[PDB]
Order: sequence, then structure tokens, then C-alpha cells
Amino acid sequence: GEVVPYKAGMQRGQGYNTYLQSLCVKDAVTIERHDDSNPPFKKEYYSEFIEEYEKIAKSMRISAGVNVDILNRSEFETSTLTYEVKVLVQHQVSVLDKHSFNKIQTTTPHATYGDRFIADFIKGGHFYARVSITAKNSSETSELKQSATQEVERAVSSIKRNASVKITIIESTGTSSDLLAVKEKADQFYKDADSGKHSYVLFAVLGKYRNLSNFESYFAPFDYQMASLRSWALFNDFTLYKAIETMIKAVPESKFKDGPERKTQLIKQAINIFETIRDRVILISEHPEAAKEDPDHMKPGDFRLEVLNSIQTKLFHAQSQPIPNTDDYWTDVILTTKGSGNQPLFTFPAFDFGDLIGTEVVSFGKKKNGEEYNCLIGERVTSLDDYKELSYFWVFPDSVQKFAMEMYGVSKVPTRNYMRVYAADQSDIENPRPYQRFWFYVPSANSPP
Amino acid sequence: GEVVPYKAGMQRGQGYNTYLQSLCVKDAVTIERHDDSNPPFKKEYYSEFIEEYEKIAKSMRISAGVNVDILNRSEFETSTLTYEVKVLVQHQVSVLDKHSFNKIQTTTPHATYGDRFIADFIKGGHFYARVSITAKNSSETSELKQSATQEVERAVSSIKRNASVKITIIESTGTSSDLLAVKEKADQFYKDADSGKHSYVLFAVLGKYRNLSNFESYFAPFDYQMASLRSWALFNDFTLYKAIETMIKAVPESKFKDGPERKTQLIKQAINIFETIRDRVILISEHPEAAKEDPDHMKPGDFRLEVLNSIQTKLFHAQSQPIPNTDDYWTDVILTTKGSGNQPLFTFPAFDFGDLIGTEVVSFGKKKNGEEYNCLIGERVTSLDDYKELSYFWVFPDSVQKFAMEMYGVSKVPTRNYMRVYAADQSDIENPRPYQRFWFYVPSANSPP
Amino acid sequence: KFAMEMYGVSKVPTRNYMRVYAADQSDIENPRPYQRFWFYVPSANSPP
Amino acid sequence: FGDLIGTEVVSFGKKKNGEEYNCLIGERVTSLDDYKELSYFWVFPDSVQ
Repeated sequence: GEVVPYKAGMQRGQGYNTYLQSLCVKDAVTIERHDDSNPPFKKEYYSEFIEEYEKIAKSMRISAGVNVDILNRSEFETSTLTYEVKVLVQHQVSVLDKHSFNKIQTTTPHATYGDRFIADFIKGGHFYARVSITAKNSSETSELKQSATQEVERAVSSIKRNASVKITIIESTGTSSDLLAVKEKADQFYKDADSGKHSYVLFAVLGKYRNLSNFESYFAPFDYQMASLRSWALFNDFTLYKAIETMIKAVPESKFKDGPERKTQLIKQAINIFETIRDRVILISEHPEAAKEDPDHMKPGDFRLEVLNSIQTKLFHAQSQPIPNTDDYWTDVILTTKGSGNQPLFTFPAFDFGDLIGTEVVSFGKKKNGEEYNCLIGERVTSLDDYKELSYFWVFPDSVQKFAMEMYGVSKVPTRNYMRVYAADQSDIENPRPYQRFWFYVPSANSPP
Repeated sequence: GEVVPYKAGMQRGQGYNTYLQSLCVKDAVTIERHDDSNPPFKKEYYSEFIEEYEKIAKSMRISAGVNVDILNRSEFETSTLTYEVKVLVQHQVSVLDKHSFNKIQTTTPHATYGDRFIADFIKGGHFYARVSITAKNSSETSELKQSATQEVERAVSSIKRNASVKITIIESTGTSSDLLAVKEKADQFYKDADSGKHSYVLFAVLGKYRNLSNFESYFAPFDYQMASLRSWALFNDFTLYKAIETMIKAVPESKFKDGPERKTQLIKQAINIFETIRDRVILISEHPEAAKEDPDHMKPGDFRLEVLNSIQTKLFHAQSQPIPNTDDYWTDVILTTKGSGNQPLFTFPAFDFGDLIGTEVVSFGKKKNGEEYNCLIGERVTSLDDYKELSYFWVFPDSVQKFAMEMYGVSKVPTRNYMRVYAADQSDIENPRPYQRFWFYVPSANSPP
Repeated sequence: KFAMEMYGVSKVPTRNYMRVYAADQSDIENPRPYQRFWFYVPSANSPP
Repeated sequence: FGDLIGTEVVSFGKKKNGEEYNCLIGERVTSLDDYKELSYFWVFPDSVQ
């Protein structure tokens, strides 16, 4: 605990609850700048100027000998210029400042002051440029034809058509011939740093209230290093529980098992237990010694299981299409519509809507311009043009505890797009067949409702 | 104890607990700068300007003698310029300053003041430049053909295509023709030092509170030289224990022997004994004479052993593939999948996941574009292109106390990629066979659970 | 419980013979050529 | 093993590109290229009481 990423609203000289990573009382510490001078700084400058692809190819074809003449010319020019710089400036914290501690009013000084204060801000800067000057593609051409009666033919002529200047400039600085223009700003940035105008807040340096001279032990600051280490299993469960609030809200009503009165008490059940872990965290602020007690709240895994159990599913009954000129070899099409003469493989619950994290879609790509069978995970037809979604449905690419244990694997024959989807094994993954795209797990019906 | 690497947040004139290497009260010592002048400095300047690879090769081929003509030209130019400088500036500590000691009222002056204070900061600077100007690769070429009826053919012409300017500049300085531009900054850096603007904090000089004139023996500072020497076996165990906290956290739940209730009490057991050694260190601060007492905490080795004992393993049963045109010679393939006609060699627990420090992976490289058998440790197929993965699994490259005692060695035949992996010996290392890549130890099943 | 009955639009490219029919959820899944749009009309079975 | 002051290593240099037998004290094969290692072991160049 010596640095922390900048968080907007930070005010120099304020408490910082290093465990909760929140912000605390402002102006507890007054820093007097005895000397007005920018701190020492460190500079970097990586620059590239890629070759000048200068290529002139020129033609001169003449033929004469009722006398005829031929005079043909050509001219091809190229010029690819590229540029790139990256300037990094990092300042330091001045060593000639005075730190003091001001007294505030709270019967709970621990929650007001916190643990550590923001002494000085680590400042810096950044630069990033790219110039892409495209070729000229000069195309000077010409033809002539003098037969004897007379004849002239000069209907051949063309000129350059190319000029691309792509410029990207990314800067983080402070207030006080395109290749060359970028260079001057890039070089001026180097020289500008020496003037010490590159004051952009990057990091904050933390200091302990004990080291303050003016601190006469207004309180006993906690040391959260061990408390944070012990209470890590709880911190992760916080992010997971917050994420699964959006699980319930995102999915619509028309795909809940119990119907109307399932959204609210699933939403309320998650938030009610979100309170239990949030107040446990707030309790650790008052009593870091309370980190010993084990959690007394339902696991995110068990509650997540409860979420998926109450979700309707689609019975994607894969069917083996029969194609002529095939013996003991079928064509597996995963379509929900019953077919005639197609052998059904298996009928299983599946997810026909997104908004359920941990799931990805397997959208078959059928050529509208042809008949090729494709199977792309998380890649719809919309990426390409004139293709058809035989079937799209989100699924779990990986297994889950006691829910998604049965397996499905995709295999394709390069010569002929006969979809070969079958119940694969951990060995099909270990030793993959040619053109085997992806494998996915589907929920097991053996789960108890 | 005279110098210490800079630690951000350091404030001139503050206590320093040399044993704990932490920071203590700020502004215990006030340093008055009687004279405003930068201290004497030492400069270095190492410079290289590599040759100018100037190479012109030019062609002039003519042939004439129904009269024909041939006129061929060429031109090849090269110019490789390289540059490099390294400027080091180191200041000194002024000898004409006054040091004083300010009183802070505390019941524990030892833990507040510490042992030594930060008198002056050793300042300096740095420079590092590299210019790589690539060749022009001028390619002037031409051809001509005059047959007698007439004929002209000039369809041969090309121009230079190369211009690379790689610039890297690394600077540590203070606030107040690319080859030549770098030189001016490099030379200006030399001249800039004379003005004494190269004030970058590098080292901190420590002073003893006893030598202060104003010190009337406010306390009796400890001498931690002997205490630190005695308590070194404990300091190492600290870093090891902190490292193995991430051991447990990194590895997932699905590869723990006891399952759910193994992560938390393995995590808690490590942190609980992390407290015991951290408080022992904090106790040495109050009582350095307490360095005599031997440790009363479990060894990192024994606790580490406990970590690996509770880890599931993979039974990589190596099998000898039979290849035609081989007598009494097989092909050992280390694959977990049972094969037909392949002789199994040994079946052993192994680690199929990283996140366990002290382990490295042996990822076979199988040519997807061919059939070559490869065996690269810590080097996957991803480095190359079109290389199927036979087997990858992390292992201990070295032995461990009473866990990893059985050996495996890799040998390969240059003429034919017949993987020759066998139970090697310590002498197989001493005298290695040709193309023998690596040897590794696998856990011994004889360990008592 | 209001709009449950379905209508679907289909058109023949060669001749513009409007082919609008009572489609199904599967007609959406596997659409015929030049089938433009499908829409639901209120069901008279709703109780007033 | 090193780490014992007052000791130096005698690392035989065997040509991997050939068969020459070499014996260099405190000079391993790493200084040169393609030299197999026969034996390396730190020893006292001088006597001790």
C-alpha cells in the first residue's frame, strides 16, 4: 500500500480507507509547498520512421518500320511513409515539503480519518502518434500511332490517384509535411517537459498518520494488511453477486419458469443477501479483528444455481438429414423443427436468449448464395453477407457444478460440409479431429428441481 | 547502513527503522541550507558511432553489333548508421549544512523516531540513446534495346526503398539529421549538468541521531546490526510465506483434494501463521535482544508440503507407440489417453494446471504441417505456427524434500523424431546423450497422506 | 392474452402474387424466399 | 558447489566439435562455444591448516 490509481474527485490531503478503497475526510493533512518548483522527472522517447517505399517503374516501347509507329509509356510510383512515437514522462514527489495533521470532530475517528492520507500526487504524461502516408500511385501512360494517308492515336493518359494521411495523436499533458508536423509536437513534447508543464495526475502516494509530527496519537490506526488478506473470499463474492443482479434484470419475463412472481423475489433475494455481505464489509471497518468469523451467507454458486434452475429451456432436438450418395453417414442438423426422414440424435433443454452471463451462441452459417453448412460460435451471419442462421442458441462453453455435465462437440468435413456434431468426450478435446470447431456442455436433466 | 534505495514518499529529515526498512516520523530533523548551491557532481560519457556502411555497386553492360543494342544499368546503395551514448551524473552531499533534532513527545520514542534519519538525498541523472538509420537501398536499374524497322525497350526502372530511424531515449533529469539531434541533447546533457539542474533523487544518506549536537540523549537508539544478522532465517521465511498465499488463491477449486472446505482453512492457516512471524518482527522492534529466541512457527517447507499433498493429480500414463521398421525400438508418447498396441511405461500423478510456483510445463510440439515429434519445456506451440499439441502438463524441474524423488528424462534422435523419454538418473545429467533436452522429477507415491 | 393469432407475408419473385397466410413460429425459424414480415392480430377470445 | 570462499573450480573443457581434452581452472566452457563439460568441482588451490 504505497500507490493507488487516480480516482476522480480526489483532493490532496484526505483520508483513505485502504481496505474499502474508498475516500475519507478531506483536508485532514495540510501540505505547505515551501519551494515553488516542479519535481524531478523521467523521460522516455521511442520513435520509428518506417522506410520510404519509393518505386518508379517506367516503360518505353517503340516500334516502326506504309510506315507505322508505336510509342507507349508508363509510370508507376509508390511512397509509403509511416511514423510512430511514444513519449512517457513521470515526475517524482518533492522531498522538501512539510506535512501536518488537523483535528476533526467524530466519536468514530477511525471511519472518518481512515488509515492513510494522500500526501502528494505522482504526475506524468503520455504521447502516441501514428502517421500513415500512402503512395502517390502515379500512373503516367501514353500511346501513339502514326500510320503513313495519315493517322494519330493518343487516347491513353492517366495520373496519380492516392493520398492517405492517417494521423492519431493521444496526449496527456498540462496547461502552461504532416510527418514533420507530428515530429515537432513530438520533439516539442520532449523539450516541453524540461519546462515542467507536464503535470497530469497519474498515481497517489499514501502516507501513514503515525509518521506525522503533529500527530499526538489522536487515535490508533488499524493495520488492514492481514484483515484484507483474510477477507478475500468475501471480496470476490461481492463482485459476483453484483454481476448476477443484472442476470435477473436483463432476462425477460416470458422465459421464467414460475412466471410473474419470480422476477421480484429472485431480484429481492439477491439484493437482500447483497446487504448481508456489504454490511459485513462495513463491519470489518469498525472491527478488523472480526475477519476471523466465517461467512454466514449463501454461496454465489448455490444462489447462481437457483437462478438457472428457474429458467425455461428450448428442446433443440438435433436431427440427422439424409443426403443421397451416403452410406452409414448422415448429416446432423441442429434444428428445433421436426424433419421428415431425419434421424433425431438427442433432445435437450437449451437457452434461446442471451443476457445470461457465462453463455455463448452457436449460430450455424448457411450460405444463402450456396449450400455450405457452417458452425460459428459467437459469430453470427451478420459478420458476412448472404448467409443464414440455421440455428442460434446460447450455451455454456464450460461445465458448471451439477448443472451442465453432458457434452456436445462440433466436427466438420473439409471436402463436404456435412455437419458432424456428436456427443464428444474430454478426449475429443485432448485429441481433436481435423476441422473440429468447438465443444459445449448442455444442462443435465438429472438435476433435482 | 549508509545508503538506501529511494522509496516514494520519502521526506527529508525523517526517521528510518533500518531493520524493518520502513519509514518513521517525518520532520524529526531540520536541515538548514546555509548556502544555496548545488553540490559537486561526477560525470560520465560513453559514446559510440558505428561505421557508415556505404556500399555503391553499379553496373554498365553494353552490347551491339540488323544491328542490335543492349544498355543495362544497376545501382545498389547501403548506409547503416548506428549511435549510442550513456551519460551518468552523480552529485554529492554538501558539507556546509547544519543538522538539528526536534522533540516529539511519545511514550515509545523508539518506534516513532527509529534509528537513523534522512539527512541528504544523493542526486543524479541518466541518459541512454540509440539511433539506427537503415540503408537507402537505392536500386537504379535500366535496360535498352535498339534493333535496327526499329525497336525500343526501356521497361526497367526502380528506386530506393529503405529508411528506418529507430530512436530510444531514456532520461532522468530535473527541471530548470536525427543522428545530430540526438547528439545535441546528449552533448547538451553534459553541458546541462554544469549548470547543476540534474537533481534526480537516487539514494538517501543515513545519519545517526547521536551525532546531532541538539541531541541531549532523548533516548537510547538500538544498534540493529547484530539483531538483523541473527534474524535472517526469519526474514526469508516471510517472503516465502507471502508468496505461497498466492499459491492457494491462484489454483481453482476443481483441483483440490478435499473440495470446498480446503481453500479457506488452507488460506486461513497460511495467514494465521503469517501473523505469528509478522508480530515476531514487530516484537524485534521493541526488543532486539529477543533475537536469541528460536522460531516457534511451522516451517515454510513443512507447510508447503501440506499445500501440495492436498492437490489432485493427473495420471499421465506414457505409452510406447509402435512404428513399422523398428525392432526392439519403440516410440514413447506421453499421452493420457489409452492407446492400442502402445506399451505403457509408467503411470504417475502429475500437475495439469499452472499457478503452482516451482513448476514448469513440458509441451510436446507436433508439426501440424508434418509429423515431427518435439518436446519443449516452458515453450508451447504458440511461439511457432502450425504445431499440434500432444501433451502439456506442469512439473517440478527439480526435486523437493520427500515429495518429488522419481525422475524422468527426455532424449530425441536427430535423424528420426522418435521421442525417447525414460527414467533417467543423476549420472544421465552428468554425462548427457546427444539431443537430450530436459529432465524432470515427478511426485513419489510413497509419500504418506 | 390479446394478440396471439398470427399473419405472415410471402411473395413470389417471378410474379407479384401476394401470398399472405397464417404463419407459425417455425415459419419464422425457417423463412421462405421473399417472405417479408409477420405480424400478430388480436384474438377475439379475449373476455370483454 | 561454490559459495565457499577460498575455493576454485577445475572445469574440464571437452570439444563438442571434436574430442580435445582440456582442463581449465575457474574457466568454464561458457567462455568458448561448443565445449562439452566433463567435470567441474570447486577445490582449494592452496593448503589449509
